[PDB]
Amino acid sequence: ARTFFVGGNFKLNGSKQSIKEIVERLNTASIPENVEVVICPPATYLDYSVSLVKKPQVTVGAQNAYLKASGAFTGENSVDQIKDVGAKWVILGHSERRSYFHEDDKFIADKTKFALGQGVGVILSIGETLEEKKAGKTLDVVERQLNAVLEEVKDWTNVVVAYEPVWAIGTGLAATPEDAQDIHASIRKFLASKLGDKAASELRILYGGSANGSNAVTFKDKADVDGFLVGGASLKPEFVDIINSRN
Amino acid sequence: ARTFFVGGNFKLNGSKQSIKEIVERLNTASIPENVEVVICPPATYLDYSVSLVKKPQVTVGAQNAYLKASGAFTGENSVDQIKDVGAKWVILGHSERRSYFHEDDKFIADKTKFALGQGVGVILSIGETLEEKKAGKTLDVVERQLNAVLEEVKDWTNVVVAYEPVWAIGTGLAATPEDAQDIHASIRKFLASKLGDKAASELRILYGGSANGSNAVTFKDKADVDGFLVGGASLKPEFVDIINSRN
Ligand code: NA
Repeated sequence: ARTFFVGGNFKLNGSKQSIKEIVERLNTASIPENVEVVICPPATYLDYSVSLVKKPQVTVGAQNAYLKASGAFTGENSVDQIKDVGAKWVILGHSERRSYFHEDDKFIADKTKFALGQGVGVILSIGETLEEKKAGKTLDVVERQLNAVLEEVKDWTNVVVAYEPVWAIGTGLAATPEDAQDIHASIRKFLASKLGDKAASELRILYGGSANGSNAVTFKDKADVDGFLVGGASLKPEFVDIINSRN
Repeated sequence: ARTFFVGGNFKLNGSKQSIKEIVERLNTASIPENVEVVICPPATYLDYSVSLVKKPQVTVGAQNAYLKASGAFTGENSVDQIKDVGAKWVILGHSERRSYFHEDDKFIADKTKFALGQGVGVILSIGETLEEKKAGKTLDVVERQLNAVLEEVKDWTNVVVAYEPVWAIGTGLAATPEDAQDIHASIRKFLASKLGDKAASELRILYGGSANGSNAVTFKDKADVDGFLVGGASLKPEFVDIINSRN
């Protein structure tokens, strides 16, 4: 069975004190043995975050990295420096980077191949805009973004896909569980045609976009929804309730 | 007179072991009483670097930051998070960001205004390419880049300017101290016309080309060269010789 996966994207938020609060809560509150939790703080706090974790269910991820490990790339993060301080994952292709930071499908693909090759897992984000959805192109869009990665990446063992409707980000407007389920099923079937049935059956496809403590349990029986990429709620006590939503 | 300023841009290079050797070496080194040294490691190592610093003349800086302090900006660094960990500076407008990551002139200006308003110093990078130099565009380029910042910020008390002869990178040209002095003098004179004579006479203008332990001394008597923004030599023992180059 696909292990339930809950990622926490802090985005540009946090401090040493607030993150110490977040990690101590995870360390001391009841969470399942049967869960894979990955908290993704700002790069400034990756080292400190890893240093605080006291549950094996919880590891730390970066929110972005470059497609080279070293060199004259002032301002970038490196998967090697992520590993050096003990983190194990990176988010690649978040809509905020695709939209505001010029990261096209191929850049995301090249970064994904590179990260995986350096032994870092990838939380790969995909998702359609409200105009694209209204146009009926949700599947065409996520297939396109996935196709770019499929071009470069043959082995998805250490990839987790985060499907995030762009209009669902920061607006409080979550996809319905039925809709996310139908979409995840479609995505899984498309990936089966490329990666094969077994790989598609093992790949976690997460839902992201206004996921929170109240609505996480509404997704509990959606078979193709394997977890969440949590945004704002990952900074809050209810992140624990999301983690336990399939308890 | 203007205080000698030496910044060390690590770029995408470093590990916790490098950081320890580099900072402990600075801690016990004999350097001038009044030099101002800023080491700028990957964001991943900002926290750890500040924790190891004991030299009063040494502070820690980031290599880039966004133009807001918090929010839904996955993958970015924040000046408030830089401050939280005890760092004090940020490099903005490095040629590697202007080129590879499409950071436009106003983007740099908006970041500069924002960082200074948050109480973080700015190492403001400017510089023209080989193509621009060969077209006689050197001052048009730097004045454009500086004008964009001046549109947003006129109090440059907490700014140092780093001139990068991008035209000397890999091109088979070398920028000489004489070249540095001439361009710096022109830059200072332009900025006097915008900021006033007193501000311009206090502003540090750093040579941000290839400087090392061997050649840093050849800039020692150039009146308008007030220090360095050093690249690869930041990670090496000779970073100390650069700091001591005007003894
Ligand atoms: Na997210």
